[PDB]
Amino acid sequence: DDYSLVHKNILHSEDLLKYILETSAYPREHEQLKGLREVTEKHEWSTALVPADEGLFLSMLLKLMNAKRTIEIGVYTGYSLLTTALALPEDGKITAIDVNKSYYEIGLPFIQKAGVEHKINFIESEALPVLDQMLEEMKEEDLYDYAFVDADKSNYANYHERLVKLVRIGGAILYDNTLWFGSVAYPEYPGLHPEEEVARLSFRNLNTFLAADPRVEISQVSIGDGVTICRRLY
Amino acid sequence: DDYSLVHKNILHSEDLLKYILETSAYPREHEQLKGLREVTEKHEWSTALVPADEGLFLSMLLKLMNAKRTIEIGVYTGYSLLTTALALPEDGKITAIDVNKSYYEIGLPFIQKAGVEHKINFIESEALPVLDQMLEEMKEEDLYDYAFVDADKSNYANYHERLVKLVRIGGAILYDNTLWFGSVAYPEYPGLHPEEEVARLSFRNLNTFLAADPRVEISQVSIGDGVTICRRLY
Ligand SMILES: Nc1ncnc2c1ncn2[C@@H]1O[C@H](CSCC[C@H](N)C(=O)O)[C@@H](O)[C@H]1O
Ligand SMILES: Nc1ncnc2c1ncn2[C@@H]1O[C@H](CSCC[C@H](N)C(=O)O)[C@@H](O)[C@H]1O
Ligand SMILES: Oc1ccc(CCNCc2ccc(O)c(O)c2)cc1
Ligand SMILES: [Mg+2]
Ligand SMILES: [Mg+2]
Repeated sequence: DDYSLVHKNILHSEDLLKYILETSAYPREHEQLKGLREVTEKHEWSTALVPADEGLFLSMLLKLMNAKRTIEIGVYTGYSLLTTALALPEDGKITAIDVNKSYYEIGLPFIQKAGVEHKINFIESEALPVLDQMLEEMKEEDLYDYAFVDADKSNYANYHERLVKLVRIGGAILYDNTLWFGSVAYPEYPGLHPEEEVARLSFRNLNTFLAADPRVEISQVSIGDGVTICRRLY
Repeated sequence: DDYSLVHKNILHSEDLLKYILETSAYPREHEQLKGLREVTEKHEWSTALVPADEGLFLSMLLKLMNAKRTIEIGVYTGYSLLTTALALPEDGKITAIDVNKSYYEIGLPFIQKAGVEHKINFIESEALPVLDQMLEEMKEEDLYDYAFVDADKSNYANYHERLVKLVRIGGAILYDNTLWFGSVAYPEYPGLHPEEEVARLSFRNLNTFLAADPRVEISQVSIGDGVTICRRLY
């Protein structure tokens, strides 16, 4: 491993995190989500995997807002993507974007056996070109209800400017890792990989920008590695 | 000096929580919410106050699900109540319940100055008798969209049995403090005040029960002191 923060928790002990997962997450986790998580935990990049308790939170948000059309930026093996597909109705639709389809192929068998692959349109590409072509093509009747952003960390602010125009008014945009293992809380943080430090500063700037952005109402939630929920106002 | 958990938090550092509050919560806090909070912080029971980052999270949930009729169990000085009243549409209605209206009159001037007191029907009573009386008069078209539970901790299970019938299908029930300062993570916990130990054992039982309850979907969110979101399935 080259990164420095992968094992740091934002809760005060591993025992508390394990209590949550063992008591409230794992018993509610779909069988195909469990299988996808177990394979992914063996992968070299398992650090980026969305945790099980955050997954149930994302699923709860989708259902309470009755989302039907979503976009997912940053798929990896597809844990949050499968979570989103399982939450949506039978005729829901998802646009999933990732640069590395081979990651998606790892979790695709579990997605298929869950019987929800028909809801997914997977696009193997960088997100910004796809988002720009979406804005050139999108009609007002096609705007998304929900957007989950979990890709290139230093590019969140760029995704934001596109997504505030691609989600409906009252729709939700969620940014993953906005607390970045807790390292955002200080002006400086020693011992980090160079691109770990770029992400840290990018999130510090992003969090300040989102709090002042009048186009949205926000809520930063200390779940997982930190999730910031945005709701488009106009 | 009499209760043991009051100086504990579930995040790994006070600095991270301060970062969240200062970066994301306080800049989005209504001026009357800021006033109610700052007078409450000088009250003897200020430890029971719903924090600012959790308050914005409740506000986000209410708007994303388009809540109109809500019920609030456990008001205290009214921070979460005022948060709810400011999040609902102008025609929103709240049933607020608390055994001690003296606490409520600490925050009522801020609720009035915010211009939202017209949304609130306050009932000075124990919660259970009111909920039982609601079960006899409730009409199917009068079910609540949303319920925030934050009263006597040892009675949450009794509240749940009423609320899964008073909240509409697809409505939300939120239980505050379900992580109880992290103390629920161990079967035995040392040196608590007898009432803190009763609440701890009550939350351990409630968390296990809710995870197995087929009437609801759940998400335990490690925000504040832990909030368990329930969604009624039938
Ligand atoms: N510019 C870019 N455009 C689209 N995807 C990108 C990208 N840069 C990196 N990514 C992808 O973003 C992913 C981040 S890991 C995301 C984890 C996933 N949300 C889960 O539920 O586990 C990686 O798979 C990486 O391939
Ligand atoms: N049996 C009961 N029925 C109704 N309220 C009760 C109760 N037992 C205790 N309470 C009330 O529940 C409250 C818990 S403190 C609640 C904090 C409040 N939700 C906030 O936003 O800050 C106390 O005010 C207490 O008076
Ligand atoms: O009967 C009790 C139970 C617990 C205590 C100590 C904890 N203080 C209460 C508290 C703390 C945080 C909250 O969010 C809340 O609703 C309430 C004291 C008397
Ligand atoms: Mg992530
Ligand atoms: Mg509470």
